[PDB]
This record gives sequence, structure tokens and C-alpha cells, in this order.
Amino acid sequence: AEEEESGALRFGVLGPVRAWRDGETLATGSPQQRALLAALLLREGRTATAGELIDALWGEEPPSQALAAVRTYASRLRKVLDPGVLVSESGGYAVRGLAEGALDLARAQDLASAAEKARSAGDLCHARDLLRRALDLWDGEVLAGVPGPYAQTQRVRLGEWRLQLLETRLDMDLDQGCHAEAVSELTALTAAHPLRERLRELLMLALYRSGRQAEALAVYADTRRLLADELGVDPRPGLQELQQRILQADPALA
DNA sequence: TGCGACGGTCTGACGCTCTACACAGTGCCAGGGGGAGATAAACGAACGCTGAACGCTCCGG
Repeated sequence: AEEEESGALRFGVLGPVRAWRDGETLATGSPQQRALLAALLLREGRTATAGELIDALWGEEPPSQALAAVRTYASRLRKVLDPGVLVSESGGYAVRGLAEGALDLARAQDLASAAEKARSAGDLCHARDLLRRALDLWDGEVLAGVPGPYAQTQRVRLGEWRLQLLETRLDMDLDQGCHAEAVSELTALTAAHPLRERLRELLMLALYRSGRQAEALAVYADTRRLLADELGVDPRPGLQELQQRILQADPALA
């Protein structure tokens, strides 16, 4: 609310496709139109040619004469957004005029870099506040209802980035002395995603000092059974090592 | 025709690499046909919405 300046046009990709024009919404339109606007939004303002956008929306088999289709999608964007916010060069399309804080993705990289800098500087309160602001950026599933295998690619990429971001958040929560909300979040995420080894290692680390041992190794045994049933291999050596040092109960990491 | 000499013609002129690089003085505008590119409509299909309807276990007086 403190960064809501006059004339600000805010764009959002981490949650669904929406536009905020000084507090009032804009109709982003068709799902393919939403995917087109998102594809322009991921490229931080390239002039990207018509064939590349056609491939981004659809992939291997776009209809043959659908170049005029993308043309009229561009017309839709130009009449629903500002005339000058979208400009065309040599047949390519480009959204400019994006200030700081206009895109939630740019704010996400900014907050991640600030958290990394604070971790390098050894600060904890400012980094915790930065990642608290960062976890409020995503709203539900990223890229809600957009077609295209391209959109699937940045969907899985942003999901993986969110996974490492929450891994770092939970890790600093564990090292600074937070366990209750930590184990709550880890249990919720392992309920959501059952086949991540790193989050279950985080479960072991969090429960190891919060006063919980039986269900931690029960969850580990369930992980071993599912990983043997679905993969039939052995887990990472760092895991077995973490369970090992746990077993002799070293109070060094208290 | 035989002679020389006069002449044009033509060719290469051992070998790689450590090295190795680029290149310059004098017109002008209007009219007109294409095609990319923005606009709003439009043909077609399916995607939602209306709860309704088929049918089971159900706690039940």
C-alpha cells in the first residue's frame, strides 16, 4: 500500500493474469490472450517476433493462417492497455514503460537478491522480513489457465524456484530458532508433495530438535518404501548421513 | 620460301607456422501501387449454467 504511486500500472504473473491500473482491474481476456500477455511479461520487454510468440502460445502445431489471430490479440491488448505501453518493431511485440514494482516477478528477484545479500551480511531480521514479503507475492498456482508447452516450461521453472525459496526460508527459520511453524509448513508441503527428498531432510532437521523422533523415522520409512516402489534405488548419501548423526544424538548443532 | 629477330605470350618462381589486418573525393521532389500492420465485426463450436434426475446407503420415526 505504501508503494501505490499515482499512474502506476502493476502486472502480475506469480499469481493469475491480472492488471491493476491505479486500483481498478483490466479485463485481460481470453486464455490464449492471457498466455500472450504473460509471454510478453516474462521477457522483461523484448521485441519478440511473431513466429516466436506463435510458438509460445501453441507450440508444434499452431493453425496455419493464425498470424492475423495473434495480430488481433495484439489489438485486444492495445485497446485494453495503454496505446503506448505496447509498441511493435519489425513485426515483433514489446511491452515497455514498466517501472520498479510494476512486475511481481522483478520484485521477486529483487527480494531474493536482497535476502541473499542479508544472508551474506549475516543479518536475520531484515532477511526474514524480505522473504516474508516474498512469500506474499505468489497467489495460488502460477500461470492459472494458460495453454502452451512454453507456459508449462516457465510454470515448472517458477514452481522449482518457489521450492528452493521455501527451502531457504525453512532453513533460516530452523537456524534462527523457529520450529513450530517450521514443522507445520514442512508437514503441509510433504502432504502436498510427497516425493521431495530435501523437504523430508528438512523435516528430519526440524523434528530432530523440536522434540519429535518416532514419527520422523516413520515418515522416513514411508519415504524409503515409496522410493523403492516407484524408483527402486537408494536415496542420497547426505540423507542417510543426516539420519546417522541423528542416531548418536549429537548436541553440537543445538 | 628461308631467314632472323622482333614480338607477344605464358608459365612457375622449396615448405608449414609462432606471427595474421585493414581499407576513403561531386541533385531533387511529387504522384502512385503494395503490404505489412491495427480495428471491429462475425461464423462456428464448446464451455458454463440451469439444477434436474437416477439411485444408492442411510439414520429414522
